[PDB]
Amino acid sequence: VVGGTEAQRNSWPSQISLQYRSGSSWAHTCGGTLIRQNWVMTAAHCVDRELTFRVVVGEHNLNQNNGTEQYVGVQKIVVHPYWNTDDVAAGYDIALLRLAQSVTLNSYVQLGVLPRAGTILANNSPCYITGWGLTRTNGQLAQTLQQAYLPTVDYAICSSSSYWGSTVKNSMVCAGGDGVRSGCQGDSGGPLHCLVNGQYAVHGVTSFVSRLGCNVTRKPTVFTRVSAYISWINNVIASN
Ligand SMILES: *[C@](=O)([C]([N]C(=O)[C]N1C(=O)C([N])=[C]N=C1C1=[C][C]=[C]S1)[C]([C])[C])C(F)(F)C(=O)[N][C][C]N1[C][C]O[C][C]1
Ligand code: NA
Repeated sequence: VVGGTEAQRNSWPSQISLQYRSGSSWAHTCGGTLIRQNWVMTAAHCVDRELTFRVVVGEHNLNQNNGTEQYVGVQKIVVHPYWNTDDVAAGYDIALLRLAQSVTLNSYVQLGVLPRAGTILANNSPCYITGWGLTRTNGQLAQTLQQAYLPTVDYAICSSSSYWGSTVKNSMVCAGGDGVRSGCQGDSGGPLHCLVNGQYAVHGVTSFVSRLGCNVTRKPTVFTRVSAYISWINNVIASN
């Protein structure tokens, strides 16, 4: 997250760290959202590689014992049928991961709340992106969970020439675009928490940024619109 501030320990308890094994250690590669005690929602492009993955919940500092983490293995990955590896711009960048075991909920570990199907947010709605990704374009990963205020940019403005044009579809939500704050490498798959009727609900799964850099004026961070996939999600959990 570029332009972020450190998040308090118990602010976004549905956030997870998706790690794969590298050598003898595991390395953070993407974020995610706990939606069931044994189901995580992330970006399809995070789990494309044939790697061994693990989910860490209750995580705050990546390289230090917080005394609140639970480490669970991933036993089933279900990527969206229409996802196309060579195609973040086509969409369907969503994947559900079945955990090997149910995690225990407490104040650092809670389920993120999902929006009703078809729910579209008004322009400039108040949202926060969270994650441990690069803090600067070409920089390094954050050690502690960072958060950044990222108001939405509706489809009309976002698909306009000066913004993303045709690269963005209606099954995606844009947030940010100020040149100061944004998602960045390592935040992929995490939540975009938006406040609707006094409650924060996860409206986007972090997908992509500009090839020029993370914080680019008029190139808001782009997320997969969770409300476009509510039936697919329930259909997967119901049959797995
Ligand atoms: C996300 O964190 C990342 N998303 C992408 O990079 C997706 N993407 C783009 O943003 C652009 N501009 C073009 N293509 C793509 C891709 C297509 C297929 C795979 S990526 C964020 C910018 C939201 C990530 F992709 F998952 C990623 O970068 N994760 C790796 C993080 N590493 C961890 C180790 O240290 C370096 C960063
Ligand atoms: Na930790």
